[PDB]
Amino acid sequence: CPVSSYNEWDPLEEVIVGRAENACVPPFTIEVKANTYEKYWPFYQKQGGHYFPKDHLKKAVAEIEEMCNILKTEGVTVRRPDPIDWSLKYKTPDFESTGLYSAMPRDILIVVGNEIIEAPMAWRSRFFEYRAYRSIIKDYFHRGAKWTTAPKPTMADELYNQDYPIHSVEDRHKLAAQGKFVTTEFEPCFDAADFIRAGRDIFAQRSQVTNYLGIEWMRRHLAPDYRVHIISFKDPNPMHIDATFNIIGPGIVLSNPDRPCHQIDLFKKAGWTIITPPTPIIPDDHPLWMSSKWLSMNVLMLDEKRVMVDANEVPIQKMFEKLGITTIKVNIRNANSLGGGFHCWTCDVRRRGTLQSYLD
Amino acid sequence: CPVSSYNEWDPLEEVIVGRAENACVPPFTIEVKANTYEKYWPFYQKQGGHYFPKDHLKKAVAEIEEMCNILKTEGVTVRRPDPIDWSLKYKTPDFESTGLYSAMPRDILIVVGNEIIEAPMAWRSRFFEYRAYRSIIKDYFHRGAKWTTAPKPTMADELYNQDYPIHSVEDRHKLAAQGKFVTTEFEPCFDAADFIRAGRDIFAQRSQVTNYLGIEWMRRHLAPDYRVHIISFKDPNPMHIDATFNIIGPGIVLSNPDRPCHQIDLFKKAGWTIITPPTPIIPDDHPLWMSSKWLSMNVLMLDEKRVMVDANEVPIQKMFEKLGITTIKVNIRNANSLGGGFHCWTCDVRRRGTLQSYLD
Ligand SMILES: NCCC[C@H](N)C(=O)O
Ligand SMILES: NCCC[C@H](N)C(=O)O
Repeated sequence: CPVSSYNEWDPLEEVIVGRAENACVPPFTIEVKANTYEKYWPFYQKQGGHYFPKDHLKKAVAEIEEMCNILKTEGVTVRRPDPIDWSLKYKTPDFESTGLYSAMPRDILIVVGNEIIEAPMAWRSRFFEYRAYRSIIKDYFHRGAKWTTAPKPTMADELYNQDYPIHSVEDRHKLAAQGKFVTTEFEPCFDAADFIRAGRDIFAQRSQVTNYLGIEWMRRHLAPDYRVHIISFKDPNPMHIDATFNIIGPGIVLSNPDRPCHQIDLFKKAGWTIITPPTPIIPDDHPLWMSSKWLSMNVLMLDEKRVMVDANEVPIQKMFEKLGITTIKVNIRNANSLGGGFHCWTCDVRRRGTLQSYLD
Repeated sequence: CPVSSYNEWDPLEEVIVGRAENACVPPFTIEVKANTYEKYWPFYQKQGGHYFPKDHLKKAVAEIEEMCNILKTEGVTVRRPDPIDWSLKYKTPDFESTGLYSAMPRDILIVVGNEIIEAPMAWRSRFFEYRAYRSIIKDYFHRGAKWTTAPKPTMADELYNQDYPIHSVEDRHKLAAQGKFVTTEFEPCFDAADFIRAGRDIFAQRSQVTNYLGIEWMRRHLAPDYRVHIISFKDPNPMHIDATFNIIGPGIVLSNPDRPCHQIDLFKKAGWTIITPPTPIIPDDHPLWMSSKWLSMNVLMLDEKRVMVDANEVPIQKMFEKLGITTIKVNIRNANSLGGGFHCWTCDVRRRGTLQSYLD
C-alpha cells in the first residue's frame, strides 16, 4: 500500500518531486495568454516552442537536487518522473502543440486515499504531460494502488473562450464573479492543484483551468466518501489554489491577503484558524514566468510541526517559528521561475495517518 | 438516470448504434497483422490508410439505417456517434497513425450499472476513437450518469511483442496457452468487448487486445460490487468475447463450438444452459476483413424472448425459434465486413432491470 494520503499535513513518507529538465515555453495560445503578465508577453511571443533559458534551467536543476537531498535527510522517500524532451510537437485530431514540462507533479496528480488520480489538464501544451509519470504510477499500481485518469478533453476551440478580455481589462473580475473564465463548460477539464485536501473534505476552485464540469466529475467520482466543496476568492486570474488557500494542519489554513475567500465564514464557524502570511520579499527583477510572487506561501508540510519553506523568505520563516513550527529552509529561487514552490514541485504519495473529518 | 444496464438481456430501452461512414483500413502494423487472415494481407498492404471500398460502405450504411428503423419500431431509443473523418493522421509522442471507424460501440464503451466506461483500446489506429462518442457521453453525464475513462496507454513499441509469430504458425495456441499474445504487459490495455456482463459477475478474456493488467484494472476499479472473472477458450487469435461466449439470458449462454471454454465446468456446476449454435452459412466469397464467420451468434437481445438476428442465417433462426425466442430478422451482410454483428454494432445504454446474481 505505497499510496495513502488523506491531507496535506500528516507525517510525510513518500513524495514525487518534479524535474526542470527540458522545460519548454508553451505556444502563446489564448489559455496561456490568460495566465501571462503583460511584462512577459514578448518572452512568450519569441520563445514559444523553445526551451526555457538553459542557464536558468541548470540552476533550477541544482536547487531541486538539493531539495531532494534534504527530503531524504528528513526521512522521505523521493521518486522522480522520467526525463523527457518537451519540445516534441504532437498532433491530435483537434489541435497541434509542443509540450511544457513535468516540473509540477501537483498540477497533474492528486492522491485521495489509496487512489492516484491523473487530472485531464486544460492547456494544450500539457495534454501529454502524464507520460513522464507512468513509470512511477504503474509501479504503485502493481503494488496495490488504485489508479484513475479523469476524462481527457479534446481541447478543441470550443473549450476556450476565444474572445476573453485577456489583453488587460480587469473586468475579468466581473466574469470571474460570474464563474466565467477562459475555459468554457464544453467538456470536463481541471488541474489537480485547484483541489486541496482536508481528509473527508476537499476544496476546489473554479479557475482558468478548472471548470464546473471538471469539479462535478470529481465530486461525483469521489462521493459518498469525500465531499468536494467549491470556494472562490478575489482573483482576476485564478489557476491552482495552493498559493491562495494552503491548508497546513487540522483546522489551520494560510490565506493569501491579496486573495480573500468569499466563503471565509464557513471556516470561521468551523473554528478554523486563518493565518495571513506576510508579503513575499522576492525581488521584482527576478523572472516569474508562470506565477505571482506568492509562491512564498506555497509551503509543503513534512508534518504538523515541520514545514519546508523558502530560505530567502525570512518574514514567513519567523511567522512559522512563532507558531512552534520548525522551518526547514531550502533555496528554490530559480525553480520558482517555472511556476511553483514546494507544494507545486511535489506530490505527497504516502503520509502516515487516517481518514478524518476536520470541519466537524 | 438515462444510463442503467446490468446485463445483456433485460428489456432494452436505449442503445447507441455505430456508423460505417468514413471507415479507414488501419495501417498494417504488428497488432493489425495479428488479427488479419492471410487471405486479406494484400488488401491491407495496399489499402492501409485509405477508406474501405466506398461502394461497400454505402451498402453497410443502408443496412444499419434499416436496423435503426427496426429498433425504433421495437420501442428502442437510438443514439448515433458523430460523423468523423477517420483518415486524419495524428501523432502522439510515441507513434503516428490514421484512424479506423466508430462502427463498433461495443469495442470501446461498456455500461456497468449507471456508469459508462470508455475502454483504453490496444490498437494505434483506435487511439482517438472515443472522440466520436463524447457528444452522447457528455449528455448522459449532464443527466446524472457516471463517466469513467480507463487509463489511456502510450502504445509505445514496448506494448507490442514485435516478434510475435503472426506470419502463420499456430503455436500462437502455445503462447495462447501461456496467456501470451501480441500485446505485452507493459501497461494496461483492453477493448470493452472482451468483457460480457451477467449482473454482479462480468467475465473477461485475455486476448490479443486485452492484457492481464487491463483486466486487473477493471477488477480493481469495479470491486467490491462486481466480480470480474477471467475465462479462456481454444482460440489462436482472440479479440472480443461476444462471438465466442455470448450470454443471452439468466443462465443461458451461446458457446461457439470452435472455441470451447476451458472453464465450462464452472458454468455447468452453476446450472447454466450452454447452447452451441449451428454453423454460419455466410458465403466464403463475401469479405470479412476484420473477423471470422462467427458473427452469426453475435446476436443482440431486445429482451429475454426477443433476439435481433441475421436474416440470412436461417439455421440459427430456427434454433432460437425452437427455444421460444422471437426472431427479429435484419440483414447486415455488408456491415459484417467491418467486423461485427448486432452486439458489436451497439451498446446498450439502458435496460429495464436490477442488479442480480445468476451464478448463485
Ligand atoms: N502552482 C501554483 C501557482 C499559484 C497561482 N497561479 C499564483 O500565481 O499565485
Ligand atoms: N467484434 C467481435 C469479433 C469476434 C472475433 N474477433 C471473431 O473473429 O469471431
